[PDB]
Amino acid sequence: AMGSRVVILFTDIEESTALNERIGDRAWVKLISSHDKLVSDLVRRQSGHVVESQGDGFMVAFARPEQAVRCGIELQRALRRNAIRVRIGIHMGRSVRRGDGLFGRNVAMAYRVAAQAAGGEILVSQPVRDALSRSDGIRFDDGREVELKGFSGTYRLFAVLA
Amino acid sequence: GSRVVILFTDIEESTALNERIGDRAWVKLISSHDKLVSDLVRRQSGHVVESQGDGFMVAFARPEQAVRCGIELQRALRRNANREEIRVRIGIHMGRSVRRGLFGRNVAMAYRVAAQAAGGEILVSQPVRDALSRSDGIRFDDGREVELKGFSGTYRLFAVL
Ligand SMILES: Nc1ncnc2c1ncn2[C@@H]1O[C@H](COP(=O)(O)OP(=O)(O)OP(=O)(O)O)[C@@H](O)[C@H]1O
Ligand SMILES: Nc1ncnc2c1ncn2[C@@H]1O[C@H](COP(=O)(O)OP(=O)(O)OP(=O)(O)O)[C@@H](O)[C@H]1O
Ligand SMILES: [Ca+2]
Ligand SMILES: [Ca+2]
Repeated sequence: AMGSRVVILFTDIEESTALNERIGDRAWVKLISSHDKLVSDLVRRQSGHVVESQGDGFMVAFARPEQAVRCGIELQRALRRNAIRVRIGIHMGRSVRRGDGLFGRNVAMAYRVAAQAAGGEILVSQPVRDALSRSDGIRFDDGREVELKGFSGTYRLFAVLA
Repeated sequence: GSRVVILFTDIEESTALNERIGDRAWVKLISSHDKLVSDLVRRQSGHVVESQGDGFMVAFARPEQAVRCGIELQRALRRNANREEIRVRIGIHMGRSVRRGLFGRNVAMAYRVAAQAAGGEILVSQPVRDALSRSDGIRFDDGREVELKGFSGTYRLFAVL
């Protein structure tokens, strides 16, 4: 349908509710605020754009898939340095721009991919894994077929290595 | 944070719906839905805080405003279904949440109530139920104990009849 091709990145903090209940709102608000600041800096460093700031994570838009992945790699490296565990999913395709937001099935797919990822892991769809086959120095695993809610059939998702 | 009533909406199987009608038709629907929700919220002096994908987070000062909004919304959706069909979950919780540019365990709690609700159903937390136990036009069931993700123990959620 309508829209231009874009790379969509979704973050998703693992077990944020349990963490919130554990440290309390005061400590939680301070933590997520610093987290928001961290993600914001890294996204800008890869020419990305934070589209929406959900309660647990963010939706981010990039022009190039390599920008999105590299942002993910740097984000995971920074979080481990501070050690919160975060899931990262990356998908690309056409998406409908409405206002300053993004809508469509590929937006849903993007989060779906992120939801399959483990804490501290970066997962990507096959189109992203294909667009980036021969790119130094980004390496993927062998992939795995998974069923995703709302979509028929199966989809192969790939994790970023190192 | 300050006291506030949080209402969450959540469309049932929106992804499958998106795939069935296509992005073009999908944007028409959610846009139309966005206006319907927003107008009813405003009528109850509520304010739409966020629109995370297929749902909305709404803040009310008083609990009766949130429930009355939920009832009118579910009545409106049913009226649209009889005349694409869309089922929506509604969860309502009240508690203190910090305002940043809303955040807090009570924001998460509010969503959790909505997620437990069936399509076309309105679920409310115990505090909301107690505040409106004798409200006009509002009646609740006997409620049911449930386990909520991230929260220890169990919580009793009441449905608006
Ligand atoms: N279906 C949904 N639609 C919109 N927002 C959601 C949805 N599910 C969760 N959220 C947002 O994310 C928050 C809850 O996070 P979530 O459901 O991811 O659980 P969590 O505690 O972080 O654990 P985990 O991610 O490990 O499952 C909610 O407060 C809500 O704001
Ligand atoms: N944990 C979460 N944090 C933030 N946003 C979420 C979360 N879970 C879901 N969402 C948002 O909700 C949208 C659809 O999610 P959802 O799981 O509600 O799909 P669905 O097809 O409506 O399934 P269901 O019928 O179970 O609601 C996604 O595109 C995403 O933007
Ligand atoms: Ca989460
Ligand atoms: Ca939904």
